[PDB]
Amino acid sequence: TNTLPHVAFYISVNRAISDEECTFNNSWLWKNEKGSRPFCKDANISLIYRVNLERSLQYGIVGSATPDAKIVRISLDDDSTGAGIHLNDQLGYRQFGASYTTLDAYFREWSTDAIAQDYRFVFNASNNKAQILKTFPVDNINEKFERKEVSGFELGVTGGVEVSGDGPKAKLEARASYTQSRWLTYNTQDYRIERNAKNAQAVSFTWNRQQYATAESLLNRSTDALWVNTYPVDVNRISPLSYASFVPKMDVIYKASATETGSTDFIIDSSVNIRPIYNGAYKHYYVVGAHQSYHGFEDTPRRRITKSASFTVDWDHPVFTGGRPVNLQLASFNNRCIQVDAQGRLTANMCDSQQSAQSFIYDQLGRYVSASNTKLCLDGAALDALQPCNQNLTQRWEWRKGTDELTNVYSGESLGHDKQTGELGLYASSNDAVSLRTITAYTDVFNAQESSPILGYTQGKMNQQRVGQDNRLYVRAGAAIDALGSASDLLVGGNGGSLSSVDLSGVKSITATSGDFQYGGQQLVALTFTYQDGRQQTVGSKAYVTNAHEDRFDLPDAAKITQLKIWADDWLVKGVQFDLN
Amino acid sequence: TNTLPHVAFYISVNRAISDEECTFNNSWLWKNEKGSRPFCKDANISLIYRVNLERSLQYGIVGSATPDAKIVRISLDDDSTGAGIHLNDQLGYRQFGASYTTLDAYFREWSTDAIAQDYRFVFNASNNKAQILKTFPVDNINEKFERKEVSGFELGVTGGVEVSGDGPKAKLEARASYTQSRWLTYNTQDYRIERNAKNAQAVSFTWNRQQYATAESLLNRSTDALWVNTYPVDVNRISPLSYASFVPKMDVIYKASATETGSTDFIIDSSVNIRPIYNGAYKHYYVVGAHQSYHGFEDTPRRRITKSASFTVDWDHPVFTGGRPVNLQLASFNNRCIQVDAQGRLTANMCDSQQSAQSFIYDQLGRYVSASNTKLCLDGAALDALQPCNQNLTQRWEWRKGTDELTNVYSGESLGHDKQTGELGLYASSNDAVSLRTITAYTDVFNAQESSPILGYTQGKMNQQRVGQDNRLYVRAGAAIDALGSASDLLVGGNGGSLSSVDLSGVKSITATSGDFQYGGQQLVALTFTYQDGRQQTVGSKAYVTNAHEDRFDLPDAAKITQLKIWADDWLVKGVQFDLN
Amino acid sequence: TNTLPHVAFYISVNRAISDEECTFNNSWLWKNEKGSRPFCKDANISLIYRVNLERSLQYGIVGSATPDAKIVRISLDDDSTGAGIHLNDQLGYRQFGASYTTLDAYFREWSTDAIAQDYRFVFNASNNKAQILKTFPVDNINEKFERKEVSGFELGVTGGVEVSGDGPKAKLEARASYTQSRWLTYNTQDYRIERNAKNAQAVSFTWNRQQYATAESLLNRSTDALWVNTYPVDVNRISPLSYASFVPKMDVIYKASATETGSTDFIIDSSVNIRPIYNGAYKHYYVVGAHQSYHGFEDTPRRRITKSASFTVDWDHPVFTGGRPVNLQLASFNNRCIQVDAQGRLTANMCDSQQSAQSFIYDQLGRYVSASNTKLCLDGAALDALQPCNQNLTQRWEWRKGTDELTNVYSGESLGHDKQTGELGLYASSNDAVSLRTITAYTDVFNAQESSPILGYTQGKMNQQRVGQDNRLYVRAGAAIDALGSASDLLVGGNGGSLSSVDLSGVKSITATSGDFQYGGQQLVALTFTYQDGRQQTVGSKAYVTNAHEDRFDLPDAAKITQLKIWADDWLVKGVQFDLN
Repeated sequence: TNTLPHVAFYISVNRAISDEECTFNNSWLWKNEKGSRPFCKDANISLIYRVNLERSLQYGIVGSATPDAKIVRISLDDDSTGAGIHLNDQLGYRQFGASYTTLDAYFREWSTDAIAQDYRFVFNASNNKAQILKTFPVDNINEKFERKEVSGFELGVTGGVEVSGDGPKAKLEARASYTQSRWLTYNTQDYRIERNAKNAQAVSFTWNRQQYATAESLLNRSTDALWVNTYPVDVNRISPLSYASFVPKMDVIYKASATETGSTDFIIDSSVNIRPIYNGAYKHYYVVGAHQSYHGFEDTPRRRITKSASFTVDWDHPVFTGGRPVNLQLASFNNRCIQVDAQGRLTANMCDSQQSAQSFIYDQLGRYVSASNTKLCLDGAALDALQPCNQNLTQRWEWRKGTDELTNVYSGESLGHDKQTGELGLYASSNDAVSLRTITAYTDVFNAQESSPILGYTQGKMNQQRVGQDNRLYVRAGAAIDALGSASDLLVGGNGGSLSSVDLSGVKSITATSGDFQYGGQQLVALTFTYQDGRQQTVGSKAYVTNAHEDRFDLPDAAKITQLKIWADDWLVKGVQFDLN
Repeated sequence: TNTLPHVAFYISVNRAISDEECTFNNSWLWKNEKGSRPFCKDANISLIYRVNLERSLQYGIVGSATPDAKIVRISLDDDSTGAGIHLNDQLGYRQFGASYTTLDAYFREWSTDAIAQDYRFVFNASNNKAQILKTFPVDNINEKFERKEVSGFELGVTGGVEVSGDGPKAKLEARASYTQSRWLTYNTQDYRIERNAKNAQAVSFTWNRQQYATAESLLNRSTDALWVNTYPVDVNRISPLSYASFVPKMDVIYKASATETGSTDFIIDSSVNIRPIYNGAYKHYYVVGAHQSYHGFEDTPRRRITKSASFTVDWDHPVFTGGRPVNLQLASFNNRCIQVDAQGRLTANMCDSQQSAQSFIYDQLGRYVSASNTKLCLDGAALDALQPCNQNLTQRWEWRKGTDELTNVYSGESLGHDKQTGELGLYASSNDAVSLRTITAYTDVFNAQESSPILGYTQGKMNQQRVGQDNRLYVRAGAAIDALGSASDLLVGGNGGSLSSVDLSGVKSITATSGDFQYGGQQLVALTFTYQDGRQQTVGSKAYVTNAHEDRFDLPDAAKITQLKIWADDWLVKGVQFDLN
Repeated sequence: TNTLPHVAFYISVNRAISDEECTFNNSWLWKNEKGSRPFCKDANISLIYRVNLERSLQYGIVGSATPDAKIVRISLDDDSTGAGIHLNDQLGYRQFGASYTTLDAYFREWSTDAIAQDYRFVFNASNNKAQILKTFPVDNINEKFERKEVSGFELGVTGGVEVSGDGPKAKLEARASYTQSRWLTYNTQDYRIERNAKNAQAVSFTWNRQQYATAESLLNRSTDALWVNTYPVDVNRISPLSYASFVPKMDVIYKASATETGSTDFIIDSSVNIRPIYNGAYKHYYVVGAHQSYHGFEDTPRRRITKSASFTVDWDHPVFTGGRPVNLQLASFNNRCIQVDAQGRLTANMCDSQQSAQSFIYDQLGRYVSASNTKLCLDGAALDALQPCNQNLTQRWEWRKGTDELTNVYSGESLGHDKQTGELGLYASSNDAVSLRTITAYTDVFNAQESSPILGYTQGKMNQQRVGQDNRLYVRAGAAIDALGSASDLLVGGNGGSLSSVDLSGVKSITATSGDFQYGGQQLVALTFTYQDGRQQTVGSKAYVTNAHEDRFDLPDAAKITQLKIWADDWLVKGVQFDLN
């Protein structure tokens, strides 16, 4: 309670990966002939980010070497990571041959169970109120190299003596060599952490395969006699980090200005790039003889499975004052505290320790500054409302040691309240209608509001709309969701759908279906609303999509949907987020 | 007593391994001809895990950078590991030859005493109330590699002079070489710790052989003349870590939400993968000559012996308040404390320092919050029962310095109790019927309930059932245990056997028999109940099972079995835990 | 006096090794022809273990992250090791030749003074009340390896010009090489520390030769012309660690449950595996020429000399309360303290600061808890005996600041005692018969009882028996000791002896003789009792044993033998320990 306060919370990022999603052709050489299979067993993403919100300084601290700012920290580190990312328990392979006859072409293929070509994590601020301040790792590696430069020479002589029937021979010989080599030594990793600094609002970290990144590099045989039929891949070079378990560690820190206002959304795209491995053998025919040579095919298919989450930051949140607020409780009542409305008017309400509107920062001057609006202070000149903060002595308060009386610095009079109405005033002493007893305690204004699931994909331009007075969601749906909006003229997305309307009041849960759209790309194809009464309602179709995923959102008891966040291009909607309260 | 409280206990995991369990064919080449033996002497598993339960914060702490959460820690570390895992004191071998005559085939074999192909530890949460937060090791190794790239050239000249009878000769010669090599350097271990992140509830660590993982790799001879008969294995490459002693170290940490409720089971599967080693020699016949070449057989048999344990966490347990509770003792009596029932009604009972229902957390406001139910507080407005916690001044209490009187912040009156009934009230002063003397002390609500043994295996789905006051265990059983349950109509498991029934009153011991089932796989096959009266009773058959193991549960004097946990698939029962709770 | 208490003592392990014990054949090739000698000078074992006993927590500490447990620590470390193990001051050799004529066989041999093939330390709990919690070293080394993979090529051309009488010649030549190598790098030690985790009660550490473990590996010559006669061993590879001085360092830590009771014995077997070294030369005869080739013989004899010690832990010992006890001294008397008997009855005895029965732990409640029996407390409701501990206010005491008066929390009255009888009571004030003066001081209940020596060998199953009312040791002896016991029907051991009986009262010393039994294995062959009066008595024979050792036990003045510890198989006794008081 003397230290800097934080808002702190975890964001669980869980995403099971379907067998379909994990499925590819058994063959590259003979794509269509040899069929297909799942290339991973029970692939899954389970991460836990930790978020911190704080001011860069404690309230009222002056002349620090640390610039005043609003800070947002997102991290996976030693203290919190989650289970990790999994594709397989072990790696197997299947073999295939050409159905036809072969003189000089590819004749065998091995497709190996899939591994992660990369794991990737993308961080995005929704607007420019926030900029990236620093990250960990801080940057890409500036690699060091070791060069060797060698050179030398050799001088030799050889004396010879041959004796034979033909006669005696004798040789004296002399040599001189000059040698010169160049060495270069350097390091690589299984996975290299590649940082991408797109701009002030966006950065991404990709753990990308480096050593052994290609199918080619997994080969431990180059050539063979054609009677040889065996797996030419050293599966040992494929590390458990590539399929069994991967855990990222990174820190991203955004900053907003000391006076920033409004809100920003922060979006985290966690993903694995699933990559099956294809190698082939090639029958060589040259007249004299024939052999078999092994190869890796690199331009084979890959699939990126992504799970996204987002959280919202209100730059006006009490935590960004860097102060630790308290309340002022009118103690003639069992349960009444000073509370301030939007215009600053003061009333006496039942105390609620999480109500920012009952919270004040007691600053170095002895002012009681509203934690919800730091422009306003308790001013004894005018106790009907908070007044703009200034140097008025009437805005400064001191507690009478050993009592419950709060005195005003200017007049020395005490803060009193009406025993029945709780109306505030300054008094020299108590009387039958007024109590001088004020009680104060620290309040818990730092609790974090939970975040709605993103349903679908965070692709395309993102839009945001307040939910209308009529309390309805507007929809153009057909084979997929064409567009959404808060009113019929404010539709974000495409044009193609039949226009519909869904009632947002009484929704107990929403279930989105999305995936690879038959007609093109990745889209949000269906929403299903379930109400408190039990009735359901659906828009769009579950039938024009493969690699489908289902996102479910169970609304907390009696919460109302108030904001829409919609990801869409010009044709179709790609995802949506229904914000509460 | 100013610090965060923990629940802390050890879980002993002991499992003797039978000679049968340790037994394999003396030969791979000639499986059936050459017989079989135990491949290890007195193999055993003896580990000791340490468990900690705690809240992430202390009670009532606000604005910490640490997210509020419920924490479960499981570890084997520097401070506690247990004896370890043992297979043998030393490694020997036996030799075998083909009984038939041999021109071109395998003719000799050496089977070497078994080693641990891997040691493995699996952690599972029974439901999704808990997720993995972090582990140690945190992940698989992202291996670094050192590449060297070298290239050079050599320039040479040689001057020659030969003199012979035939005549004088002379040579001037010139050379030019160009060389180029590539180096790759990297590390391996005897055992590599492989992490498997199955999903948010499950993770596993496997110490897996890496260098020298194959029978092939143990070979220190490649070829020989056929008159050579000797062990082609360098037994030195087999480390004591592979048979004599192995001790894992790892940490697994689960988290539940700050408001999570109910219970979760945590299941730990410790295991060693016993692997005998087979190598063979091959007589080669080519017309010109003949030699012997050595080989390793890798697809030979292995057997995994497993010992499981589990513990239960009630998320409602006082430890997860992060508070240190005290009691309120009505001091006119020698031994009477305020106690709260399930509805919050207050009575005066004999003090029990381990009774959560007599424990309160005295918080920063001066409220006495029930440690068993933190939604309720001592409220002077209504001292017949605890009231929902709020900001009432009547819920705040201050001790009168240097006395035993507890005062109520609102009225200033003192907490008094009736000298005969212990009924609570607020009083300005004592009188002949009411005492104002209240005493308080910290209480020990952090003791850990001990956990029932898993009898059998923890495969399949796990069901939970209470045992009625009829204390009867219902049982369908054939050649194995088909199903179990606390009622005839509530059996869990398959449909197979003859219905039966067991008295659970006065059981001194329960002795499970499990193993490799004759009809197939691994199953629980028998249960022997032994009563204090001396009698025995059995269900299932000890006669349809190979590789048998007996799990024994010795019960406290006059304990009552209160719950059953049953692991079983659709066909049979795999295991059962008898909670004495 | 605010910290955790320990019991702490050293255990001296000294064992002189006899010339006989150190003696082997001068030759392996010609065992019987060439005689025998001592292969070490003044070999000796002198170690000092340090033992610590403690609770894992201090008394009454609650909610620690450390599990409550009883701890036993055995260690040889930086702070205590003893002199060490010694076999020789330097290493010499003797040479030997075949007495016969030799064309193609071994003809020379060198036997080198002996070295320690290994040093070994075995720790054993006598029962399962104690389990191994952790050790140092914690485990066997998981060795790291460095692999290099290299490959390259060379391209060359050579221009030639020869001029001779015969004519001018000229050559243009072209080359292409391809190279490929594999490197493996790793570490070894002179001695490797090999850990053997037999089970939860037993672990052992063996310092085992690794590099240079074989006679073969000591050879610095492979072949020679037969005129060469010299030592083919590089004696430099044999380290002083192998004969001159060896000092082990290890830590073994056992744990028992927080409520464990009774006793456990801890047995430490320190040993050196004495190994003479034999190498031989082999005359080779092939028609054309002849040479000499050198060899190491590995299956030569070794002898393990062992010295065992044991100590006993009573889990009921005050140290395991984790508290620091004090006494309550009735101060009207010059020397009288409250003392408690087995049933809890209180009497007033002459104070003895080492008497656990006069010791109390003054706990956080203000209870005086008996240190000898923590179930009982001083209770003012009934001062004739300690009462079962509970929350009674009458079990809580507070000292009146600045006086010698102890008051009872419940009534406020003071603890008084009768000036003549020391009978306790509660009083409002003193009077002519009762004193209120009580004095208290910390007591020394942590002294360690010394341990009796082990006679013979700690081999076979260990048995324990209370000595009978008749006070006699029963014996079946013949060529060796066949069996021992506390009564004629309670004989532990074999059958073969003539049954005898020895009086155990008035024994001043016992002298065991043991060694390599002529008929088989290692046995206890003779016991000799010497009495206070001077008379002697013997059982068994000193005449059927070689490599005999004599263990002597001089009993402290007027101590009575009360327990027997007997190591024996089914045939014969291997060792015995006579426990005192």
